[PDB]
Amino acid sequence: GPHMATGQDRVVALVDMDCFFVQVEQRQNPHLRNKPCAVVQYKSWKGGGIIAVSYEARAFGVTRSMWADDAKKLCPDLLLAQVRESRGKANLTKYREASVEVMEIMSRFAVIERASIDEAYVDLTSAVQERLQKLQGQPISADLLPSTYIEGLPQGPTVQKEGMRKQGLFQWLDSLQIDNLTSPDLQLTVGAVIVEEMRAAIERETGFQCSAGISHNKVLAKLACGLNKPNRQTLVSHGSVPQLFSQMPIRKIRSLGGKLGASVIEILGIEYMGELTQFTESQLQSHFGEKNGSWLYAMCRGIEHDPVKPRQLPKTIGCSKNFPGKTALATREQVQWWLLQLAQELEERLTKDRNDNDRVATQLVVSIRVQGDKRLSSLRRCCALTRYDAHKMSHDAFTVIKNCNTSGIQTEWSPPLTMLFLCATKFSAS
DNA sequence: ATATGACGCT
DNA sequence: AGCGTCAT
Ligand SMILES: Nc1nc2c(ncn2[C@H]2C[C@H](O)[C@@H](COP(=O)(O)NP(=O)(O)OP(=O)(O)O)O2)c(=O)[nH]1
Ligand SMILES: [Mg+2]
Ligand SMILES: [Mg+2]
Repeated sequence: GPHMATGQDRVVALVDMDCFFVQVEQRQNPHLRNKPCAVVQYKSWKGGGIIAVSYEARAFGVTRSMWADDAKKLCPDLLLAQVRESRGKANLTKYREASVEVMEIMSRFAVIERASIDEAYVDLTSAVQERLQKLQGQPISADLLPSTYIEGLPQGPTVQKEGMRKQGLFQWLDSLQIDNLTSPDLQLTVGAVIVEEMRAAIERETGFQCSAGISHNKVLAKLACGLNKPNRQTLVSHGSVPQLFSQMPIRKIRSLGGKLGASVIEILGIEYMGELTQFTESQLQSHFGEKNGSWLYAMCRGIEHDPVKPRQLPKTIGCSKNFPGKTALATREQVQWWLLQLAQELEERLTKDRNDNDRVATQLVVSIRVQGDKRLSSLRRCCALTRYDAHKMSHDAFTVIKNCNTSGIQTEWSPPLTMLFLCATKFSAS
């Protein structure tokens, strides 16, 4: 009871850029701003595949993984920016560089864990602590939180969004107790003040807008972030969890969006996160494993312990290209030439990485997919990465996969390869 | 014909 | 080491 863990020790935030690749292209091309527009890869087959969609375009039903030609049917004025194509493949350098702009600003405020090209978690516990004494028991004005939503408020005894937002924020602040600086709700509030600052600095110094979640762990902060996208941040308190989880589909929680989430729903016969609280931890472990059972028992009560790992840089550097359908590679000459094209991009990203970040990869993973296989990878092999030489890396990669060719004729390659993937890993300081 | 990054299991 | 899962 007095020994009941509530998982309120940390203040964690998740910051995620709004339609990130679109904003990168809209900063560069002012004609795309404030318009329905999308970012697409390639062009020939059906206009290219969309990977990012402005909010103006989303209102017409344009989505990620839509073909651009089909998107034009939903939204005929849709504007398109195409990903740079280098050596016959996608080249994401502009967005990787834009991403570093954002990560470097966020890193001024606290320890960040890079979670993707466009989002990072941040552990605000320390900054909240020190910011709490410098404030010296002085109230927190609603002016310090001009874009914050308090999840679950307003409640109890306007028709417009901004009015609802301020009303819930007012109720939250009014009930706030400067409670020996130990109140978890006060800590979250101060955390939300800092995230307003971080988000203002990102937008001032890059032009990019973002959303954020603020809570006590990573799962709740990431969930919170998406509740009021775009250009807003959301505070999810410990006390908001029972109502929030009571109608929250299980698949919306990070790591439950795939097979494990489906077997939770199937084996237990439930739909929503809160229904997990009925079961004992042993029950959950017996269904889902000791690790998963423990994680689910705490998570459905809003408790989660994955730490914000101090990592601002990716741990692997990789490039890949799919060869779908008729384009599947069928000759040894084709396979060799695309391993070279991949190896050449990889070399120039590794070389820039070593200069920027004082490290060298030591392992090259080669990964191929053969025609007629539903998996991301059909086969994965490794070799030593001793030199950043594109010809050496592609030739080495060919060596470790060449035995996979079950072709009697020497020039041909069967079964045809529908994917090549080169990934550099196992870094050491340089 | 929906590039590429982190991590668990064995 | 190699394969499977989950995600943006
Ligand atoms: N090459 C490639 N890039 C992708 C893919 N999916 C996403 N991206 C790229 C493009 C994305 O812009 C970027 C970040 O992914 P999100 O945060 O999930 N979506 P966004 O930031 O656009 O919108 P909002 O966050 O407001 O919902 O990663 C993909 O399948 N392939
Ligand atoms: Mg985003
Ligand atoms: Mg994201």
